[PDB]
Amino acid sequence: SFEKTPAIKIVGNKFFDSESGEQFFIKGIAYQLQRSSYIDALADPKICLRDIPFLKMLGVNTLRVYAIDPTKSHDICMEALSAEGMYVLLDLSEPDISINRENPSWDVHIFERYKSVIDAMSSFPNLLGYFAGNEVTNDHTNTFASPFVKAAIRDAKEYISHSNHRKIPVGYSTNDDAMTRDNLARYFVCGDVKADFYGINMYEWCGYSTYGTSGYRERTKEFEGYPIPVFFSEFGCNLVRPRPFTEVSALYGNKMSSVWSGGLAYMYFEEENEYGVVKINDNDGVDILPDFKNLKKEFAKADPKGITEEEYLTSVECPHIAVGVWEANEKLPETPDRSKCACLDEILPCEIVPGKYEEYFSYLCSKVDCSDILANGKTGEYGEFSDCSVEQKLSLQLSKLYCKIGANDRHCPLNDKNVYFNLESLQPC
Ligand SMILES: OC[C@H]1O[C@@H](O[C@@H]2[C@@H](O)[C@H](O[C@@H]3[C@@H](O)[C@H](n4cc(COCc5cccs5)nn4)O[C@H](CO)[C@H]3O)O[C@H](CO)[C@H]2O)[C@H](O)[C@@H](O)[C@@H]1O
Ligand SMILES: OC[C@H]1O[C@@H](O[C@@H]2[C@@H](O)[C@H](O[C@@H]3[C@@H](O)[C@H](O)O[C@H](CO)[C@H]3O)O[C@H](CO)[C@H]2O)[C@H](O)[C@@H](O)[C@@H]1O
Repeated sequence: SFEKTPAIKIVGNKFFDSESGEQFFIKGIAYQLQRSSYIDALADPKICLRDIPFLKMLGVNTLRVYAIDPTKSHDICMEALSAEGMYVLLDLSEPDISINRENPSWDVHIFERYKSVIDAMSSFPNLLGYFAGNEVTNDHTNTFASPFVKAAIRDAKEYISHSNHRKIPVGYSTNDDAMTRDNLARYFVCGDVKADFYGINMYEWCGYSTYGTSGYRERTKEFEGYPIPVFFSEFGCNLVRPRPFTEVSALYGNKMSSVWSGGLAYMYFEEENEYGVVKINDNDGVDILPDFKNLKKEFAKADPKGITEEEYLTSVECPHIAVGVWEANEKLPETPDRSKCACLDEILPCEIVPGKYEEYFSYLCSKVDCSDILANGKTGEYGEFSDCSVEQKLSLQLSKLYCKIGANDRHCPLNDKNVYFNLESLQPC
């Protein structure tokens, strides 16, 4: 039963409860355990059922989860959250399978990860939304990563659209770099592809600050009339401790509640970073920390004045390119084609099984033309096989070199144990 969590839907720039028609405001906390690769607390009933009672005491209605294991079951924890009126915002990526801001790609490997998460989690009515990226572009030196994230948003939305699932919204979580924030916000709603919602990881309010002095007033004026729901995907500057969380009073007050859809505190678990509200002891029990009571008290006082769906019902230009400032082309990479790329596994004479990549690409791309695997988010030029996996891309170039030599003797021209001649290439997509 998910009776206590009706699906949330988006209308204009606001969230609404699909049954009652009341505006939904996020009162959230980040919930993600790390090791001393990722840990999936929502796949382990003994963990999630320990913490839900404490999450209930805090008075949250939403969790942000950064990584799940899509091969494991999540119905016990998701149903337990639903029984306390709690929703989940979920990142599709994980640390080892993400759009790399230093060398961005949108490819079959990352897209399959996103699809796997979507197929694991879309059956739950309390899945609020998916993030297609988190702080990919984070300063003026890597703005060319953003077209790859926009392609990911497009393709995740289309995959969801063509599935039998509820049309769960797909958005983006960004940082708060002064030089890039306005351009990033405009970019993710420009042209033909738009984020469904926009989260900012917001740490401007430290200690006993105010609406005016924190920067919250200027941020609120910047985002007034923004066409999609906007919220703080993280908050909780820890400069002054114990964190009073007085930003919460501002966030759900009358000035900010007309613009923002709430926010999520960072975070539940203490992990030697002074950001937790509880610490898990050596006996796996929950020790409440000094921040807990302040967040609890602040969420309890928060009473956002929203508007109902009925009374509410009653193309934007992409930022121009400027060298060293904004370098994200409007033109996006194509949808990764799993079948086309899988055909390379069948037909290529020379293959490589998954430091080595940099050396091998450097070597092979001085002997053959690697344009067909290059992807340039600045110029909007995306090679024909730039959507394939890194090993497929490498295999293509090795095979091109093999055919260029033309010895035709099954000896692939690269000395490495991972290289092998593909016997399927001989069998006459
Ligand atoms: O796509 C951009 C990058 O993604 C990276 O993986 C990503 C990973 O780094 C990120 O880590 C999160 C991490 O960034 C986040 N976190 C939050 C904070 C608080 O920051 C306080 C501040 C300090 C200074 C100013 S504000 N610090 N870390 O905590 C989360 C839960 O513990 C973590 O999941 O979680 C993502 C989702 O799963 C992965 O997509 C990849 O590893 C990179 O290669 C890639 O470039
Ligand atoms: O500079 C790049 C860096 O920006 C970070 O966001 C900053 C905020 O950290 C900063 O926050 C506070 C001040 O606005 C406020 O007046 O005082 C407190 C200290 O008492 C500051 O911490 O404000 C600036 C400007 O609005 C923000 O850009 C991002 O979080 C980070 O991702 C980025 O790397």
